[PDB]
Amino acid sequence: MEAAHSKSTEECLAYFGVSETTGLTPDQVKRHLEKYGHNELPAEEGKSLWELVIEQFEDLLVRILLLAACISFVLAWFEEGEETITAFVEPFVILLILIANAIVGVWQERNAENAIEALKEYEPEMGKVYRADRKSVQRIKARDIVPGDIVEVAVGDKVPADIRILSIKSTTLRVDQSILTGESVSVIKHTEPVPDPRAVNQDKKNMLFSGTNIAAGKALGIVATTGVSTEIGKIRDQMAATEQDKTPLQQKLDEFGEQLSKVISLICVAVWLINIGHFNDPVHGGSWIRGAIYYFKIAVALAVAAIPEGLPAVITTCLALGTRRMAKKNAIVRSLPSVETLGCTSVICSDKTGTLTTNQMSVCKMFIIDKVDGDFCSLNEFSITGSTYAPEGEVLKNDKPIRSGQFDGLVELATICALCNDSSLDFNETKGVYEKVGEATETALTTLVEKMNVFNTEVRNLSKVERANACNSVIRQLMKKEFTLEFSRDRKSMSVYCSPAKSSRAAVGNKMFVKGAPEGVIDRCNYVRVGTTRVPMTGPVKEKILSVIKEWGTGRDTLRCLALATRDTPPKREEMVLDDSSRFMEYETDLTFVGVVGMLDPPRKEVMGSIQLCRDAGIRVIMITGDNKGTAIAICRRIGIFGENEEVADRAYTGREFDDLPLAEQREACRRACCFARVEPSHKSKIVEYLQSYDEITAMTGDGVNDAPALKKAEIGIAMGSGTAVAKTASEMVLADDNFSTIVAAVEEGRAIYNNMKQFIRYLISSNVGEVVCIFLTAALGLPEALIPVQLLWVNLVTDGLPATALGFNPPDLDIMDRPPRSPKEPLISGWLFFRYMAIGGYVGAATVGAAAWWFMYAEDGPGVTYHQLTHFMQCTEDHPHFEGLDCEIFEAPEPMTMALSVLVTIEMCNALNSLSENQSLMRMPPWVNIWLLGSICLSMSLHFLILYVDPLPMIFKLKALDLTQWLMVLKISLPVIGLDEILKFIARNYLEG
Ligand SMILES: C/C=C(/C)C(=O)O[C@H]1C(C)=C2[C@H]([C@@H]1OC(=O)CCCCCCC)[C@@](C)(OC(C)=O)C[C@H](OC(=O)CCC)[C@@]1(O)[C@H]2OC(=O)[C@@]1(C)O
Ligand SMILES: Nc1ncnc2c1ncn2[C@@H]1O[C@H](COP(=O)(O)OP(=O)(O)CP(=O)(O)O)[C@@H](O)[C@H]1O
Ligand SMILES: [K+]
Ligand SMILES: [Mg+2]
Repeated sequence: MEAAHSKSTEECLAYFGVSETTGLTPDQVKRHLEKYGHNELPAEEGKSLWELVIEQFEDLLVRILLLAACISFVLAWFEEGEETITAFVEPFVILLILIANAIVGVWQERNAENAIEALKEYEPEMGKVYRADRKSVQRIKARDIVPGDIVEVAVGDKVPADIRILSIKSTTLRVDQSILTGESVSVIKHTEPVPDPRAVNQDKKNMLFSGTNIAAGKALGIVATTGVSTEIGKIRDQMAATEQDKTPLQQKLDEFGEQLSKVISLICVAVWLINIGHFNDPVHGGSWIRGAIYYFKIAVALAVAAIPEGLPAVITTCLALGTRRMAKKNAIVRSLPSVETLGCTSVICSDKTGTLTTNQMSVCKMFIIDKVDGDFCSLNEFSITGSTYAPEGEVLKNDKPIRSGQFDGLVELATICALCNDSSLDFNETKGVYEKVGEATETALTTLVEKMNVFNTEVRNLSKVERANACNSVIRQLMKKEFTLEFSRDRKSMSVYCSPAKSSRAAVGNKMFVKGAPEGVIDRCNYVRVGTTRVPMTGPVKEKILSVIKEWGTGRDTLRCLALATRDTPPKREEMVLDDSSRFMEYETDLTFVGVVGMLDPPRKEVMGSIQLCRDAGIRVIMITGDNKGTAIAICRRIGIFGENEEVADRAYTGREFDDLPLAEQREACRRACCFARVEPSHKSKIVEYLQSYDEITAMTGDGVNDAPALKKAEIGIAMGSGTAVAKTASEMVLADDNFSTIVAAVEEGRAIYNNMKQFIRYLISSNVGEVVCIFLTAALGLPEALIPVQLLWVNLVTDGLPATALGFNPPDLDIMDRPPRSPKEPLISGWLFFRYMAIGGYVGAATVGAAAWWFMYAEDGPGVTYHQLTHFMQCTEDHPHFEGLDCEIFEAPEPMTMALSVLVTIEMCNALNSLSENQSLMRMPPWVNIWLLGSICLSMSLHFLILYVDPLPMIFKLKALDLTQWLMVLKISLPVIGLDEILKFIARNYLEG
């Protein structure tokens, strides 16, 4: 039953045809189970090991790697019978890289939480029902509860389904339903229908929601909806159905592997076409097995050279270390890759209470009526010092302190505040700080009354624990609180009914004290209190009352205002029905205005500045709050979002205003808007999607289970540290200090991280560019493998990997936050910079093979056909005559390979330095800015020297230490890469566009 809140007790009973005193019949339970199913959220979306390791291998680069291991593995079964048992080292290493990969992908799963699952925490195991088999109640599995069931609940129970309350057995019934929203004050529940069929949940005063807790009471009810059709159920489905896009980096990396795969193919075709003369070779002889070996051993060298195998491990290290840096600055990032999307944030929607403000309220101004005389009006305005909940502070009239007792309106205004109050105080001794007992806005009142000793109580010597509620107690001794009328949003007020507690204080009989939103209660006033006396309410006084309330609320004071009033002649107790808020507004009429109180919920110290950072950074900030639109605009002005005298007819909106727009004007409103007041939780998701439709990158704050779908929908979901468990698991980020300024600090760090990450990505990819040219020449010129795949593996995982990591620690730019947000559709390498890495990879591929060629041809340690005929080395074991009067196994020598490899390793340290900056010279930007990177270069060189010298390792790498004269050539060959980039950099700034 969808609309159970809008129906009568009887109607719901009749809908399912069940009797409240008997329950459902076994047959009716059979039938209701097959119609509505069991009372549970769907089982989790199943994944497994066999399905998890395959996911690791449905990447494309890793697929190609896997194939490259196979060929290598067959190759390690045909090279020679005994040339090298290190034939087997190649394929077994590639597998490790895949396995290591596979392993990590799954210990990142055995740890990751699910928000759909975090909901289940709010499903209770058991429930209680009455049914027709038994007179008495039976405890059963909440799983087996059905719509139409008669259910019982009491203190401490978790609510099993969504239930229409039938009868409240106890004298009252309060419910904790903060699991939905966040605010923990329990709320009164009633039995009568709620007329509006499109009522929001806060107004469903007669419903109990699955997942909430009973704070006080015992109630019988009938089950309206179960499982996925509850309110927490309707959120599970919004959360399941919402699909998160990939981060723009994953998006780019995916596009990389897609193009890399087609490139490799072009190169194979090319290699084949250049060796199409091989078809003109004679048929008898040669060695097909040695041709096929060669076009295969070059085929795998082509794969491990193309792919930046170290890259995912480097990205993940930067993120993980950035993450821990960010936790130092109060931001707890949940998934590593969202650090990239965070820094891209173009729009921020933050809640106001608690995040833009301290949620620590106290009363600042207050006024009573001093005199009424026709049109002539005089208010009596006051100010109050002290910003905390502590009773330290004083009242002033035009800046001189006053003794509040000599104002009679003041003693009355005091007692309303103390009596019309469900909250209080208790002094904490471990912190030495006064904290609040209930609601913050009421606690401000209970604090205000402690500052105006209306009865001038000698309190100048009291113990602090007993100083907590001293002035309030004397006002509790005066009137017994017979009962109270709870706050509801139709009438936006609350009240209490009181009787005097003595026999000498027992004057004037019974009274109602009233507080609420000023429009509503002032419209219900026909009298005005001037001191002890009383006078009929008029125009001139109502003017000069709403006048001051508009000033206090829409002024640079930005104050939250309550009107306070008494009903001097309340109805007789027997003529009030207390079980039905429908009548509570009518009970609270014919009032006497006593005064108005104005409190502040202050901005946080750091918020002012973070918003200017956002302007500097091209980030739109959007406030979301509960204040009336008028004071909402005013707080925006005070925190910098708006200018003081800047027109905002079209950049603020209430929910009521937002809905009354056709869907067209709604999308457009979200492009301009910077303020939303009094929203319905559904409006957060709408706002996101509209923002998304402009390719915005949106950060959204949220607190409770009913904020989860918008949290999961925004590009960056932001939860509060003090928020629910569920909202934390639905968010990409958690604020340990609930503070907005933390968000802005996270955007800053996430921009500083990507600009570093930007460079080591560029760095590693370029090396792979260079490697592939080395390989291509090898195959196109007809050269003995200048670089074996096993070596390349070392270079990409270890030798290159260390500078790349140091590069995540580049000093941040001074102007990180003075630039607009980065377009996600921005390529890493493009236009001119593409032409530049095309030239540098061009270099490297030539220098590497030329180091092998040099050692073969023009060098001292090996004769080699200067006539270039070395080329035909595969036909040396037979064609000794044809300009080859020398040896043959020399073309598998380690020495010319280490020449190549050393030239590669040395070249890559140089390129890491050129990579400290995209376009700035090293004469403008020294290498010793990144000290951690100077340091790591020294490390890899050692490891080069390690695998060149330590007896087990050179045979493994087909390597061989080279002497002083061979290092000098290695430097000669490699050192010029610095000079090459310094020139292309010179072009970038001085002659193209920039
Ligand atoms: C990595 C290994 C190299 C060999 C390669 O294939 O990369 C190409 C390709 C993948 C693109 C290119 C490379 O294109 C070439 O170098 C032309 C082919 C040369 C023929 C070889 C025989 C002489 C990148 C590498 O070239 C430069 C010059 O660096 C830059 C960039 O890559 C990036 O943006 C990296 C993504 C973070 C991409 O153009 C990229 O594809 C596009 O989708 C981008 C946007 O990705
Ligand atoms: N304890 C109380 N007794 C009577 N009226 C109260 C009250 N607390 C708040 N109000 C009044 O109720 C009006 C409606 O505000 P509501 O109380 O529903 O929201 P809220 O202040 O908790 C919103 P938010 O989501 O921003 O924190 C306010 O304008 C205020 O004048
Ligand atoms: K999200
Ligand atoms: Mg409130």
